[PDB]
Amino acid sequence: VSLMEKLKWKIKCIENKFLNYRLTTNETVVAETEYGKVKGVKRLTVYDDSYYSFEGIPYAQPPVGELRFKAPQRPTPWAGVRDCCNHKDKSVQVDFITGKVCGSEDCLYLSVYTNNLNPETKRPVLVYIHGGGFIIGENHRDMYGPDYFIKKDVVLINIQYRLGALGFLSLNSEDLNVPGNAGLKDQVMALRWIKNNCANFGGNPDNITVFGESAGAASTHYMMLTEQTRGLFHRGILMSGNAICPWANTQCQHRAFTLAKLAGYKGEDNDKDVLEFLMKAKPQDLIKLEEKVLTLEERTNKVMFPFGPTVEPYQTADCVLPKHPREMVKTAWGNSIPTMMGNTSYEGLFFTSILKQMPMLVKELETCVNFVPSELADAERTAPETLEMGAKIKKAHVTGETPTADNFMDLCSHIYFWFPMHRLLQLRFNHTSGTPVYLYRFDFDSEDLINPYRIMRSGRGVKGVSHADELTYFFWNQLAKRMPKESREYKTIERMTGIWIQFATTGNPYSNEIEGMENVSWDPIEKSDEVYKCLNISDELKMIDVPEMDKIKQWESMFEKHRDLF
Ligand SMILES: *B(O)c1cc(Br)cc(N2CCCC2)c1
Repeated sequence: VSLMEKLKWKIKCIENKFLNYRLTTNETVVAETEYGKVKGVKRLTVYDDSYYSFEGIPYAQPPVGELRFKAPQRPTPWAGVRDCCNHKDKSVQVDFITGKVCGSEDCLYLSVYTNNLNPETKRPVLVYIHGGGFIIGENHRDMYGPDYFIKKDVVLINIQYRLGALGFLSLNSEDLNVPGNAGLKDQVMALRWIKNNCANFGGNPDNITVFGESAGAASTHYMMLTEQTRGLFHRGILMSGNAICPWANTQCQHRAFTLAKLAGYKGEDNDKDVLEFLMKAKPQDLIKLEEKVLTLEERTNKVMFPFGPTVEPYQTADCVLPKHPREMVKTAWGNSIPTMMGNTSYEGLFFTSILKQMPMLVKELETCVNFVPSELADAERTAPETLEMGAKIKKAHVTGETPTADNFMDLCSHIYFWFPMHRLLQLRFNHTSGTPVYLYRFDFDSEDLINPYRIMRSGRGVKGVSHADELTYFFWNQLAKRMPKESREYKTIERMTGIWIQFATTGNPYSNEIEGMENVSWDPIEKSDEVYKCLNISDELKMIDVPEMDKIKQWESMFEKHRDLF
C-alpha cells in the first residue's frame, strides 16, 4: 500500500501510544486466576468512561522451539503477581501496511475487560475472536478497543491464537504429532480458560457468548461444532462467516513441503524431514513466503489461503476437526444454543484492492465457471455441466452483458458469505434442538467513522457497506474519534453493542429499550421458512425479507442434480 498511508499509519501509531498513556489511571488492581494472580489497571475512553484492563494473560505455554506447530500446552503456574498492565505481541504475520513481517511466536494471550471488578451480580461474558483469514489479526486495543462495550455492565474478553503456517501446518504422518489446526486448539484452550476464570473478574460462567467476524466467525462456528467445547458457552454470533465458507477450510497436508522448499529445504518430500526443516526456520521467513505457496491452479479454483483449518488426518487427544465441517454439523452440540448470524449489505466490496491489481479477474464472469463450488466443478472446469452451473452464477450476478467490477464484487458477496450461510442454516435445521437462530443484515454506511480494514481494501471515498465495516461500531480502533452523541454513527454504536449485549444476556436480540427498535418484531428463522427474514440495520432498524434471497436460491439450483452435496 502507498507510502502515504504508511506515513499516516506511523503517525496514527504515534498518536495511539501517547493517547494510550493518557487514558491510563494510576489505579492498579489485582485479580486471582487459577494460574496465579494478575495485575490489571483502569483505563479511560474518549467518551470519559472507564474500565479495568487486564492484558497479556497466558492461557497456554509459548508455542516456541519444540512446541511450534504442536497443539497448545497448559501454561506454567506462578506464585506472586504477574504483570498484566500491558499487551503482549501479536501472532507472527505480514503487516498489510508495512509489507513486513511483524509479531511473535510468543502470542498466546487473552485480554479481559470490565467496568466493575466487584459487580452486584454476575455479568454476561462476551468472548471475541478476531478475523483476518487466519493469517492476520490482533487483540491489541489499537484495533479491538473494548471502549464501546464496557459502557454496559458486561465482561469482554479478546483472545489471540496462532496464525498462518505456524497455526495451521498439517502433516499426514501420525508419528510427528502435527495433525493441524493448532490455531483452533489455541482457541479451545482459551475458552476452557475463560469458563474456569471469568467468575474471578465478575463474569457468570454459566452465561458465556462467543462471537467473531470473518475468520473469527468461522472460528466461533468451529468452537460450536467441535466436541472439545461442548457446554463451554451458551450463545453464538457468527458475523460474516462460518465453518463451511469455502475460504474457512483447506486440505493443506501437501503444502508443508512447498513452504519448506520456498524456505530452501534441500531434500525429498518426507513429512519427517520437512518438519525437521520447518522446525528450525526463522518464523518471519516462513510467514513471509507463505504468500507464494498456493499454485496457479489453486488460485484459479479460489483457494484463498495455503494454510488454514483442516480435517485432521488422524485423531489425537486434542483433535478438533475429525471430519469435514459439513459433516460435524450432524452432531454439533452448538446446533442447540441460541445463534445469531449476519452479513453486511455489500460484503464483496472487500475485494476492491485485489480487483484493482488484477482487473482480468472480471473476465472470469464471462462463464463464471471458476466460481462453481469446487465439489461440483471438474478439475479443468471444462465439463459441460460446469459451464451450465456457471451460467446459473452468471444469470444471478451479471447484469449487463459485459460483466463489471461491481458484478464481480457482488458475486463475491455470495460465494464467500451468503451461500455458505444458506447451506449452514438448511443443514443445521435437519439436526437441531429447535433452538432459535436469528439473522441480521448490517446496512449502515458512513465515512465519518472508519477502521483500518477500509484502508486495506482501498475503500477511501468508496460507498457501500463492505465486509468488516461493522467492526467500527463495536470496537475502538486507532483511526476512530469521539462522535457527537446525537450523530448517526454514535447511535449505531449504542444499537450494535446494545443488541449484541441483549442477545448475549438473554439469547434473544430484541429489546424495546434499544432506540429505533420499538416497531421491530424480530423472529428467528424456522425450518418451514421459504424466505429468510432479517433485522436490516441501517439508519432505520427494519425487519425485511433478505434481499439476497433470489440470488441465494439461484446458487442453490446448481445443486439440482446433486442434492446430497448441498
Ligand atoms: B475474514 O477473516 C476474511 C475473509 C476473507 Br474471504 C478474506 C480475508 N482476507 C483476505 C486477505 C487478508 C484478509 C479475511
